[PDB]
Amino acid sequence: TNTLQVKLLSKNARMPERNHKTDAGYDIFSAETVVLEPQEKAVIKTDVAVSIPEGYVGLLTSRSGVSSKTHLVIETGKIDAGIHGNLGINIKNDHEDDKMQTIFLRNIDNEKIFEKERHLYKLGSYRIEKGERIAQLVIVPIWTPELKQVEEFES
Amino acid sequence: TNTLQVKLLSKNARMPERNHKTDAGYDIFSAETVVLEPQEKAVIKTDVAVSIPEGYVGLLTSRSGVSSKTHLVIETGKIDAGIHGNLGINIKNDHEDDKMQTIFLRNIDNEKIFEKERHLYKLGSYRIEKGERIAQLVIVPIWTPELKQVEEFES
Amino acid sequence: TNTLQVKLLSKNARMPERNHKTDAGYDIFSAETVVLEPQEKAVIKTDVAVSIPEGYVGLLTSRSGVSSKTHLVIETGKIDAGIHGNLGINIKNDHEDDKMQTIFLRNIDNEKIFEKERHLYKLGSYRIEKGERIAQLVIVPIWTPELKQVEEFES
Ligand code: NI
Ligand code: NI
Ligand code: NI
Ligand code: NI
Repeated sequence: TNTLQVKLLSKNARMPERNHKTDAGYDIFSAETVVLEPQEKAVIKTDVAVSIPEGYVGLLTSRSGVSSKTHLVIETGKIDAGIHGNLGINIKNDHEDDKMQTIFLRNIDNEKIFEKERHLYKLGSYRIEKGERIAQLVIVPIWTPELKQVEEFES
Repeated sequence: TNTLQVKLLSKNARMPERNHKTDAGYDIFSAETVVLEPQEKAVIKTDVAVSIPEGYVGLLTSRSGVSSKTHLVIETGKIDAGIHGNLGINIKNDHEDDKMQTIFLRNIDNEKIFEKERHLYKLGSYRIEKGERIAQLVIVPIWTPELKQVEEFES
Repeated sequence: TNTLQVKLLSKNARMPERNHKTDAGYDIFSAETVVLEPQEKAVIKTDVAVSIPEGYVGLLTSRSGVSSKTHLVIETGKIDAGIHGNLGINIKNDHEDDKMQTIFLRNIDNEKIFEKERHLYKLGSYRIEKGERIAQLVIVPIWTPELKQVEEFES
């Protein structure tokens, strides 16, 4: 009634946390380092499993800060009571492929990351780190009626 | 209380179905064949009508499989109690227009469809078939308070 | 119980309104004129503040008409009980940058706006006006359980 079952699949997974008694969602962390070049799609593994009860739906959705600063687009996933296992972040680096090159990757804050080893990246590329806040989980009550076909509507 | 009114506008419409007693959503099928080239927007007709009651909101949203595999982006529609009639899938083929050509279209599983008649398509194009699972419907309770203007907030 | 606290930060802000007793959402208006060229991201200020209670989450999401007609993509924001202040519309002009030019901007209805003063714009650019319906607010009950780590799931 007042508890949610959470399972960690690997050592690299972090426990989802509710920062404040007013923060409606739960912070979801990445369990792998992914380099996403322009227009690239990926399903980023969190290595976290949830057992949501019946009559409820989970919303694995993007953070307001990351989505506004970066070209990283997270398609909101619907977490049912039936689907157990590794939760994937449905993501796409929506930055355009302009065929231009740069020597800097960008973090989830759109800031240039200065690495010691010099490499050539395609412009607009992003990098996501381990245990990094990229998405959040939102559980909302869901209404299930048994639908019947009608020729016309009434009240 | 435990029933939803569903209307089929044409012979090409399919009845929305809840596969399992745990599947929180209802599978929504396409009622037309649409070829979407890169960057193209469309409102795909389902020929299905719903009569959602007051205090509830419908969410016509993308499937996890289709949205992760293909460049097809479905903007989640909000189905009110007032709007009756043909439900449209707000979609966009988000694949970039690179001016390149191919002889293969791609299905909702991103697989190459091998057609007998040879044709030239623009690279990144998709095709959606009749009675094909592209989206799903999610009904959630909605809270309506009568808002009042205040100069400062209190409790 | 049946009231929502709404605050207007400036003279350019408009009060969110529920048109009909069946319209599940509240119309959100822009408080500034923004010209968005292809691929450009912005946080459009509404100058409106809300005090959503605990156990509820706000959904600042796009309108069905605007999102289907224009290349303007609004990333749905989650409005918590803790975050008070100016609500920002997380937007991106998803139109491709084809390096082509036109002398017409486009409104939220994708129509060409004919201005007296002749100017050169980049093709696919949009303009948003003051007190213009671009987004809507949807408040949904949110379930908060205290999560506990388990090795395996049970019932
Ligand atoms: Ni959503
Ligand atoms: Ni795009
Ligand atoms: Ni949504
Ligand atoms: Ni949403």
